[PDB]
Amino acid sequence: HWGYGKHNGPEHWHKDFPIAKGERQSPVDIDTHTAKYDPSLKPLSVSYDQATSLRILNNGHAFNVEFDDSQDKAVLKGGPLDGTYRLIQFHFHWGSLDGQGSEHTVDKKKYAAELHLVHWNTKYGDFGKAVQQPDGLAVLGIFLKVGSAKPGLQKVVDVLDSIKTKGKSADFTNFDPRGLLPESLDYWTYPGSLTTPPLLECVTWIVLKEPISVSSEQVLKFRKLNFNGEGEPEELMVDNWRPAQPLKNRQIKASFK
Ligand SMILES: NS(=O)(=O)Nc1ccc(S(N)(=O)=O)cc1
Ligand SMILES: NS(=O)(=O)Nc1ccc(S(N)(=O)=O)cc1
Ligand SMILES: NS(=O)(=O)Nc1ccc(S(N)(=O)=O)cc1
Ligand SMILES: [Zn+2]
Repeated sequence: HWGYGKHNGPEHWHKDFPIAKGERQSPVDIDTHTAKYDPSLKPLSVSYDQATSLRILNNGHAFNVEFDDSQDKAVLKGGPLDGTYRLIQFHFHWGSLDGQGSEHTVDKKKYAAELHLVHWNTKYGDFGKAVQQPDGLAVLGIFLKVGSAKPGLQKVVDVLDSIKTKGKSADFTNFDPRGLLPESLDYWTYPGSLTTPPLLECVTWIVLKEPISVSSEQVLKFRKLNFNGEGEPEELMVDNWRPAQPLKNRQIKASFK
């Protein structure tokens, strides 16, 4: 069905998911000069010391590293968030070339890729119930640029050959997501949505200002994945990003001055 091709890409999504033209859609361009420092923001807290990864899956749109979220582990709190949000999975969006790939942009600049660490508000019980609330999710977005290799990303890169096609999964335990974070937690935040259908508007976006560096070799392996399932014509999993959407009645807040 929906995808990133000419006949099922972002421009077509609204037909089956009308919210695609909603009032708080993501991603968006982050105009750094218009963004305003917000003193009401509390310190951001990323506590992944107890994170328990379980599996990695090629879902035909990207690959998800899934976590066991049945217990109070790997949580995000503070910042613009009220309460605790639990990590359920992370994935990336990337391009066919280093010059594009990210969903959010900074002053219209597109990064090579973008990491999304997905969390759900614990007050709602689980992910399913959370996506029915305006503040059900919190996604920590991190930009990727091509340069030095990111050591903490290699284990992910080396398992991709086992989940080349749609529907394939593989055991992926003991992966520490702390190895994917930049040094600084400075960020921009705004109310948005999921960037892929169903495009639900339940996300508080927290996009870090400092990008992490990954090597050309690492991202090239991302590009070897397939959108298609085994035995079908090969279509490389590249450019699986949605372009910036209208900001509409929203303001982007900065955690730094
Ligand atoms: N969300 S959407 O992009 O409109 N969904 C969609 C778009 C195109 C087709 S198809 N394969 O052309 O019939 C099927 C589903
Ligand atoms: N809830 S869990 O079984 O521990 N883990 C889990 C992790 C990820 C997803 S999903 N399908 O990515 O939303 C669903 C469940
Ligand atoms: N695929 S889903 O079950 O709706 N969950 C989901 C989770 C996160 C995002 S995103 N790209 O981080 O906005 C999009 C969809
Ligand atoms: Zn995403």
